[PDB]
Amino acid sequence: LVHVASVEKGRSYEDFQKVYNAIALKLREDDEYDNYIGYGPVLVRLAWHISGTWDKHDNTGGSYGGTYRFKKEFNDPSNAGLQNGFKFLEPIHKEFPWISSGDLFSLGGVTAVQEMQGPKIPWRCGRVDTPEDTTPDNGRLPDADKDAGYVRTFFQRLNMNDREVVALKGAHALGKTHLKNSGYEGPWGAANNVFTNEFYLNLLNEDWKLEKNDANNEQWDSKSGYMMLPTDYSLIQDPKYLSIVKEYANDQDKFFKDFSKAFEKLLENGITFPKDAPSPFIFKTLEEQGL
Ligand code: HEM
Repeated sequence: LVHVASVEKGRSYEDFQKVYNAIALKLREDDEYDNYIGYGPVLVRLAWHISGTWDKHDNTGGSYGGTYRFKKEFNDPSNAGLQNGFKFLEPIHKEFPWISSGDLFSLGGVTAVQEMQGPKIPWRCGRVDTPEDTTPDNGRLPDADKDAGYVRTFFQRLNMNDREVVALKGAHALGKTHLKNSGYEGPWGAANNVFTNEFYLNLLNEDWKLEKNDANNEQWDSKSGYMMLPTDYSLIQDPKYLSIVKEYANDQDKFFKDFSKAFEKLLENGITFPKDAPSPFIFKTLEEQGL
């Protein structure tokens, strides 16, 4: 498979900035979701899950085709709870019907991070909706009950190396696990709708205790009311992941620079960009626009 990026006909930066502004104004307005965390965390999880089905060996899956819109991918057990982010973005797609699905799903992720005080993520347009038979089969997204060797091997399929994996995992400072969605319960930290290096500080500074939860799954719990998944706790069990966790705990700007590079790569995997194509767009926040 080759997937060539094709700009939506006649659209330039200013058009996409209007779709960004619409997603950001609605994030601001629907602040009450999930006990006032808001929709920013489930929108960066949606952008990672439509991207995380990619396989580097045959170029199948990934954000290009916007195939989450189809029943098979939408109803994947690993995607439980993402229907809330889909329902958020659906009025925005009625307002701007020209944008492709993959481009809307991935721009929701970008808008969420930037509006939650995260780094600027460069974004490229050009995903094209592909037919229902290109929808990847279920089971390509990662398990949480596993160790650091699983994590490394999994992320190799998306060709992410160690630095990219630890930077990307730092998005778990956002939101929380929900027992009904995944069999796990609790937040990773206290400021869970502001993007910071808090995941790494909690992982190095809390007194974590291994316990089973109400779904019979193991998780690491701390006195503070926070939790860590087995795959998260893995990052301090592996010697190579642990030196990077410490680096991000001591330097949030290095974490923001690397998270930015890796999250753009993850959203662009599987897509060929012609050099006639526009450069990646940097969108202004509502705040930079006085809106
Ligand atoms: C081995 C890797 C990963 C595993 C096993 C994993 C697993 C999980 C699980 C079990 C949840 C909770 C789902 C729920 O109950 O609602 C979750 C939530 C979340 N994940 Fe991950 N994750 C991984 C990687 C990532 C990456 C790479 C990103 C983003 C760049 C990410 C972003 C999020 C966010 C922001 C949430 C919170 C969603 C919400 O609050 O509703 N995750 N993850």
